Amino acid sequence: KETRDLETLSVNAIRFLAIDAVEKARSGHPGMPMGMAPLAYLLFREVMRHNPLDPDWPDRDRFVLSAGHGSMLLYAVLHLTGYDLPLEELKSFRQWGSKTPGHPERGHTPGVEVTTGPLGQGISTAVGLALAERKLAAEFNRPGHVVVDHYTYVLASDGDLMEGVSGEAASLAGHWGLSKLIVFWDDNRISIDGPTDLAFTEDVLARYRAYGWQTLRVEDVNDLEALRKAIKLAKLDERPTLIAVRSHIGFGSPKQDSAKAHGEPLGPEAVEATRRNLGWPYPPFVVPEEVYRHMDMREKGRAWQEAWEKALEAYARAYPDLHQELMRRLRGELPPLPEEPPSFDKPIATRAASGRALNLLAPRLPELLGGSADLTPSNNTKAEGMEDFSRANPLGRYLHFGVREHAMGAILNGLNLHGGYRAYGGTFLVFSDYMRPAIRLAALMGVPTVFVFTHDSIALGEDGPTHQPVEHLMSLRAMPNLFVIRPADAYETFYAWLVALRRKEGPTALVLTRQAVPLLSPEKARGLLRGGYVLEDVEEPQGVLVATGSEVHLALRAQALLREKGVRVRVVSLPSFELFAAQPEAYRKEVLPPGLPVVAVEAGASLGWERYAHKVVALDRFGASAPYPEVYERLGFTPERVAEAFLSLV
Amino acid sequence: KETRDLETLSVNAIRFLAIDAVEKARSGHPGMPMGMAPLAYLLFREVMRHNPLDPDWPDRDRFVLSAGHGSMLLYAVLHLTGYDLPLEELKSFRQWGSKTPGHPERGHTPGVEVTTGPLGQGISTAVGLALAERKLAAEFNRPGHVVVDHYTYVLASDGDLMEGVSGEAASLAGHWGLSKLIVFWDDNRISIDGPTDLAFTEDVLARYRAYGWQTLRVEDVNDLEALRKAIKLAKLDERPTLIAVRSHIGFGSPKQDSAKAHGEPLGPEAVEATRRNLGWPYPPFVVPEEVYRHMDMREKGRAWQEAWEKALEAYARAYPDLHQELMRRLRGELPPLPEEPPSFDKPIATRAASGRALNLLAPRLPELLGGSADLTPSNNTKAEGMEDFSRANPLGRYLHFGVREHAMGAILNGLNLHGGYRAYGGTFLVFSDYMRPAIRLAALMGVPTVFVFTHDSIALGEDGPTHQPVEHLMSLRAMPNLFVIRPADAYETFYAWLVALRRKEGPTALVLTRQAVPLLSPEKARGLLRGGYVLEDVEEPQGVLVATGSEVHLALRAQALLREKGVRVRVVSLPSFELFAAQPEAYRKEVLPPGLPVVAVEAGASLGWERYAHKVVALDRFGASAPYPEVYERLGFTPERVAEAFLSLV
Ligand SMILES: Cc1ncc(C[n+]2csc(CCOP(=O)(O)OP(=O)(O)O)c2C)c(N)n1
Ligand SMILES: Cc1ncc(C[n+]2csc(CCOP(=O)(O)OP(=O)(O)O)c2C)c(N)n1
Ligand SMILES: O=C[C@H](O)[C@H](O)COP(=O)(O)O
Ligand SMILES: O=C[C@H](O)[C@H](O)COP(=O)(O)O
Ligand SMILES: [Ca+2]
Ligand SMILES: [Ca+2]
Repeated sequence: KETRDLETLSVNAIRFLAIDAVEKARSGHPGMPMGMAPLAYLLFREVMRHNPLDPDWPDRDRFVLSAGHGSMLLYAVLHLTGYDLPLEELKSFRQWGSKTPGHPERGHTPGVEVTTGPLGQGISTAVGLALAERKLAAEFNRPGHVVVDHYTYVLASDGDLMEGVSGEAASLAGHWGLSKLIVFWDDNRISIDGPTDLAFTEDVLARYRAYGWQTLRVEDVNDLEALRKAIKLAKLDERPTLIAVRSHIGFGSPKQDSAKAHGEPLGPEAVEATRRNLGWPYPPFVVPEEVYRHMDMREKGRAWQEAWEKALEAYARAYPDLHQELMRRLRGELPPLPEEPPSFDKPIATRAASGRALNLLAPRLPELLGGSADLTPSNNTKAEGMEDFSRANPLGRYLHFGVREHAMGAILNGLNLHGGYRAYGGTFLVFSDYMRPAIRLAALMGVPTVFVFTHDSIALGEDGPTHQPVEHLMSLRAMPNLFVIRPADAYETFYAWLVALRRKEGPTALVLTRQAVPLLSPEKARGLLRGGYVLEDVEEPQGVLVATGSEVHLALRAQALLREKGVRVRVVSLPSFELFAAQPEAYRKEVLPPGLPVVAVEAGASLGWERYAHKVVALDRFGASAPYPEVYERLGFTPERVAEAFLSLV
Repeated sequence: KETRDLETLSVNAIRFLAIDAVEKARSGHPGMPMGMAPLAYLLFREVMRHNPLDPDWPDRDRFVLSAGHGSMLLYAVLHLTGYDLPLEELKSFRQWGSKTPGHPERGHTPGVEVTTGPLGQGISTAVGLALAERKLAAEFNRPGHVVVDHYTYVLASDGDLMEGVSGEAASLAGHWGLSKLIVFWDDNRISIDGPTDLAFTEDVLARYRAYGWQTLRVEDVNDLEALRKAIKLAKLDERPTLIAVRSHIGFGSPKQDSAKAHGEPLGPEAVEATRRNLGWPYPPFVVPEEVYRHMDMREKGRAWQEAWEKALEAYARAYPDLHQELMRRLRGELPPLPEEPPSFDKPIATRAASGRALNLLAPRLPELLGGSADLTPSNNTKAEGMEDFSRANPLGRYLHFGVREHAMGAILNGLNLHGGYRAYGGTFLVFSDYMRPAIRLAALMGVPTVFVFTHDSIALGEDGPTHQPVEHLMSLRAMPNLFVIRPADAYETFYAWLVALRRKEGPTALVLTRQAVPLLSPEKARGLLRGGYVLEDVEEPQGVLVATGSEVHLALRAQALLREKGVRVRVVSLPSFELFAAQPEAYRKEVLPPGLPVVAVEAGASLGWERYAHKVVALDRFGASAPYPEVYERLGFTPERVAEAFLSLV
């Protein structure tokens, strides 16, 4: 009972830090932290190997709070176990510049593994964390040298399990046999609209059995013994595990078992009452020294990390090439990259050119993982050399995501968050729409996921409007911290991949054609590193045709038609708005000199082009089911129309 | 043995019309139509009640080809049953201007119910088709008077069942008990990447049994007797049913059971071999007259619809007032609406004002269905007077979608496609990312779904950057056939609802604040009907501040601040770019006079604003976890910054 009272005292410390931080914020989510405090205690005190002195210890267990809104459950337990998150920060919950924002932000807060809040993201991203551990183990572990051994734990809510992304990621996690992925579902029967049976009465655990997961239940979150056994059962199981954990939202309070406990402060009366009923004499933010001493993990984590650093030293003597590769990949250091593009002798789609860049890049990047959402032949994403990942071939660097763009987004982000890997995945640009939240989350975390988007335009032909992008380019360019690179040709494509791989600040979208487009010169194309450049200049420019991707070739043809009539325009290739806007003002004015009229050409939405052009040849309607180039021409992409657009400015 | 031969011969007409249409186009998807010919035969010939002569018959059975790549399956059987789809349109498969586009397009081919091609969308929209049939049947059917009674049939591929959206919608269909939804799954063990066990080994029917669906297998699609059984088992059952129908892709060709049969024409060799292995003598696009007269459905069609018209006259006699409302609703005629907004006395959030407009609007609109993806308390989407739809209360006008924004999108599209309902659903603007493909699909189809989006900016405060939109406005505005209306205040908000309810051509997104903003003059706010308008003019203006939603109030504060320094600017309110652009040039140039410098203010990305302003006060970064107004102010939305930006032009 001194063990039980210290457990109870410690669990309540978690409960009241959350209650009071929400109370003093007058904003946040107290209900779920109150019910799940016992699971937070058990993971951070007993189950997880982690180190509060070094959150980036590569061999730590990873905890993902997919149920983001319960941020204070995570802040309380980080604080209590000795992570560098002072009490003053928990008193600054949801305040400007605090390390305790409303939802967990990876990079903002020590020990936060994934930016959560958008439901389905945490639990889906966690599939990549665990795929990354499995594969890295397969690559590096040897007899008597186990340098990769950690689990991926997740706390998810009713919301997480309703989002279709979580089901897609569960299908793949089970298909892949990720034995070391352990998800806790807070089964507390309450959602924002009230009781879950308003909207959610499926047999959740039967669904997860069908995906090939183990399911377990724990009838009371407060029964630590029942949590301990379930966890041991999950680790013995070769399958990913879903542990349904029954809890009371607002546990211990007069808002217990109510949706009123979910998303607003308890109120002074209800905080007081919770204190009565849980036997908590301590005032706001005060926790006794007993609990600090019991919860301190600074020493157990020094011991754990030190034990791992020492196994690395034995690894480094027994296998020094393997050791230098792991250390290089864990630090995210790229090896030297080719300076010379592949050799192209004829017209080729930028998809096929992208395939050729990957044939050159993959054999020198064992970290580079690739895949597609069931478009491998159409996307050119399986490099020469790569084999399929499966349970039977855990060394395969090529991922068959199936028709699951969103969870592919989430799993790429997780593969890229883990350490050891750089991951890219493919689909048609139109189907970026199915993964938007995973794209935004990568830009928010600053995770450099590479999203490959082929079939960039109406030029794709007969598949027609449901497949032909229009708004997509401008919709992705408006997103903060996403480079959007639309190479004009096979050569630009090679430089686009160098830009993507070297860019670590956030994601890159590479935008590629289905149809064949001519070659530029490799020396001219290199200009892509500046995001925009003068491709074909002239004596005393009367104007500029500015263009992206396939439309640069339209522009060059319009340059000729105009030159024949004594009008002289230069052609600028703007493969990336973002990399161009990062250039010195002096370089941007050399390229697009003020006072010169400019026409933009791009087979997408006009909205945005006025930033650079006076007139745009663009597409502000949906496409059509017809062959290329007919579809392209009849929808107004001819060199005659670009020419006429330029003549209307002079 | 000679009905067995008319079946085989009809089934093969479907097969060969598809094969030859793909082979002549030299583009498209022959495999699935080959495998699934038998089911298309059975549905159009025997099972479905439909009228080739009136595809708009309100009480027809609805068929949704979710696996829209198999378009030649639908085009073949529509032709053979005497829909207005000539042999010449089959010969123009995927050619410019044809009635046979690569993927099925609602409103472009007689008898096509839903624009499909983006996998997940068909099977998901079908839940809205069924919910509409079920609700309208409950609202209008009377003892002796069955005026609503049809089934919603769906054909879905592997791809449809891997997409998270199809899971969300199956969860909701099972929860609602949509007895008359029947889904056939082409369980053909092939996908584009190769065998389905590359990425898809879940027990699909166990998952659907966990959603509370009935599941059935047909071991062979050619066994029409098996198919007849399954479909009768489905209709007897009160659950939605999924019928796994095993088929060989490329049935009868040397490309049978190969991914090579999926998405390319067979070629001559395999076309020629396939006529042999199935013994099909008739040359390309020749069907024997024996098959046209067997399959001709006009007679049976006319009789089914005459029966229903008779039941309607009987209904008009027995229930005059109900009949009048039903006819008005099926035709999508609006009844008269209030022309003056609710009365407002205090600063209020446009989410709350939206709530107050719906309290006013809904009692006059029995066709109006409301809902939220588990944010009913935060979206103000439950009108006073609405009750929860459930299996037990089918007359409820309010839909709890749970955390299923994507499936909500699809289901609102289904509701609004079916006839008799106008359906809207709410979530936070940031979560439009989860439902994008269904927003896009509304815009492609011209289906006037109304998407309610609250928490439109960093102004929402503490919930932080994962909840705060940035890119979303311009990302939506870029999409063709989408009105994006960001009303400035309580009064603008009422006129936005009028615009959205009166817009029939396509979807509308209403964008609302969490935080309260002041009231404008009721009579001024009427300007919203023109997209943009002068809110506060001045004498001989030296410039314009143009703004949308909340930032209108920021622009008036900056107007006043500029007057204090002897600088006069006019404030324009641009609640909708698309309604402004639709105004005559002369009105546009009245509102924004050429030559006058223009500073724009919007708490979202800059990209696009160059279309109207010379400077923009915008947000081109993610948000922060902090309270309003502080978070709004420190991220640069103050009257001092807007004024500063104007004076940097003057
Ligand atoms: C994708 C997404 N859609 C909507 C929301 C808005 N939202 C915040 S919390 C929540 C539901 C939370 O309910 P549950 O997951 O059961 O939480 P608990 O009862 O465990 O506190 C919703 C709809 C969100 N965070 N993410
Ligand atoms: C959302 C979405 N992602 C990707 C595609 C591209 N695509 C077309 S069909 C298909 C999958 C083909 O497999 P399945 O759906 O089982 O079709 P079948 O082999 O039966 O023809 C893919 C990836 C799509 N149409 N929609
Ligand atoms: O839609 C699915 C098809 O497999 C895909 O569209 C094939 O197209 P491709 O010839 O453009 O690779
Ligand atoms: O948990 C969910 C959100 O924090 C909540 O819905 C926001 O509530 P509000 O309506 O006060 O913005
Ligand atoms: Ca819950
Ligand atoms: Ca298939």
